Amino acid sequence: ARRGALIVLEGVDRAGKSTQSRKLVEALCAAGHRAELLRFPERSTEIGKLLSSYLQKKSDVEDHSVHLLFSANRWEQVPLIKEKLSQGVTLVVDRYAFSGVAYTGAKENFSLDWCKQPDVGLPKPDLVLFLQLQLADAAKRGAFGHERYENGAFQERALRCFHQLMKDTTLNWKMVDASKSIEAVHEDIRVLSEDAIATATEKPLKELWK
Amino acid sequence: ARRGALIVLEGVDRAGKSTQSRKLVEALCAAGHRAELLRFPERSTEIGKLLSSYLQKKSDVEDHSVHLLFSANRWEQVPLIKEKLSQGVTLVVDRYAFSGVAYTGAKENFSLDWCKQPDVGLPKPDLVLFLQLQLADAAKRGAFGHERYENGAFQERALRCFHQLMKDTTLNWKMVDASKSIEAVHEDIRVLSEDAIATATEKPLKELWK
Ligand SMILES: Nc1ncnc2c1ncn2[C@@H]1O[C@H](COP(=O)(O)OP(=O)(O)O)[C@@H](O)[C@H]1O
Ligand SMILES: Nc1ncnc2c1ncn2[C@@H]1O[C@H](COP(=O)(O)OP(=O)(O)O)[C@@H](O)[C@H]1O
Ligand SMILES: Cc1cn([C@H]2C[C@H](N=[N+]=[N-])[C@@H](COP(=O)(O)O)O2)c(=O)[nH]c1=O
Ligand SMILES: Cc1cn([C@H]2C[C@H](N=[N+]=[N-])[C@@H](COP(=O)(O)O)O2)c(=O)[nH]c1=O
Ligand SMILES: [Mg+2]
Ligand SMILES: [Mg+2]
Ligand SMILES: [Mg+2]
Repeated sequence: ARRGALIVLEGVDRAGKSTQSRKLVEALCAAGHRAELLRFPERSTEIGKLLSSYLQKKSDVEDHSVHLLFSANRWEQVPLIKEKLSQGVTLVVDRYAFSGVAYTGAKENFSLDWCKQPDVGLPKPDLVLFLQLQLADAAKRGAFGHERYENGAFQERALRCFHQLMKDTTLNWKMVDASKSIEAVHEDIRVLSEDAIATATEKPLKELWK
Repeated sequence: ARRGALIVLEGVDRAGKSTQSRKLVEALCAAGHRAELLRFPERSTEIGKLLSSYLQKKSDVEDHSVHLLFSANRWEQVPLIKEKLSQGVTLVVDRYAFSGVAYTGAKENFSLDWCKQPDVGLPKPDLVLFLQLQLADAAKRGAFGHERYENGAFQERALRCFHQLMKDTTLNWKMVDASKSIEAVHEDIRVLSEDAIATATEKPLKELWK
């Protein structure tokens, strides 16, 4: 069975990741592919509720612990992800390990190396779209929500970390100009996605950061 | 303020860790030290209940996720541990990161390196007592409980991992002959502990595996 592609959407807050993830799954299915949507954090599981509570500022969680929970929340969906991809379903994922390193990496005294480790070995994405746009334009998209990390200084430090993670060519990173219109951004991501789906069927699923 | 020592007790199942941890805290306090007992997993927290449920076989948890939860369960007590040690309290801990690597490391395809990473940076123990005894003698101590990992093959593979972790001299490992009587083993551990308490007051608390 021809495997599906693992596609990840990354980017700062308000970059359009959730809107484009949804629209990408709808377009791929309308085009005859079997595609499904996933997101991280996956807030429906027991670890997911601890995470959701933390982000809603309803609870405080020690920073290394919260980093590890974000990773475990990915490992708990790995058996499903592998199962689906091997069945031929392409998965479109709104945030993944990159967000996990970039957001904890924005906290002082958290090295990029330490942050990466828990995620070493996850399914390696076939494509990582980075939805680029000036944090200034992003701010034009209404106001900041009330969740943890939803402020300018934190976003700025996470973008810097994302810039470090892009210097790793082992991954198929693709920059997307997220400043355009929802439909324009969508057309770009769809075209990149169709190309990746075609090629993923040729090489086995690899492991991240290893 | 003269800091307290961080003492860890490690060893296989039924080696006497809980009995000796308790008795060690009682003896140190009777001898005029301020000492308190801790254990891992710490089953009282939200992560702790997920862990307890897993070990009671009431739930199944994906292996990398469960490994990370075991680590987070340590990081969530780090602010307390540091606070207490700096106040002059010696902490006696029944299991720590070593058990975290040795038990996950007993599962196929989990490298010692990957297992260590989440715990990199924890408070470094001043003393790590390893309660040594033949798995055969341990089995004489009644029967195996009904928790996960409580079987011969798994214990055997964890002991091998513990043997690897002892090859790291960066840590103050001390072997204890756990085959003796409860009081005899106790006298050995107490004497080693008093010596470590005296010296911890001279050097700052270090970080584990880094
Ligand atoms: N290309 C775009 N242009 C203008 N507004 C956009 C665009 N993409 C998304 N939006 C709006 O910006 C807000 C954030 O979009 P969303 O997809 O939720 O971003 P993310 O998931 O990156 O936080 C939403 O109100 C959305 O409608
Ligand atoms: N030195 C010893 N000799 C004989 N029995 C012992 C000794 N130490 C502990 N025991 C008994 O063995 C069992 C396991 O001891 P415990 O301290 O709970 O071990 P652990 O916490 O390593 O599993 C308990 O019933 C305990 O009373
Ligand atoms: C997947 C993931 C998300 N995050 C963050 C990014 C987001 N905060 N901001 N900005 C937050 C919520 O994600 P969404 O914006 O996709 O709902 O979780 C982490 O901190 N670690 C992780 O592993
Ligand atoms: C602290 C710790 C314990 N463990 C295990 C060792 C034990 N199973 N066995 N044998 C189990 C319960 O610990 P106690 O035996 O101390 O109750 O948790 C891990 O698997 N990872 C960890 O990080
Ligand atoms: Mg979103
Ligand atoms: Mg015990
Ligand atoms: Mg390394």
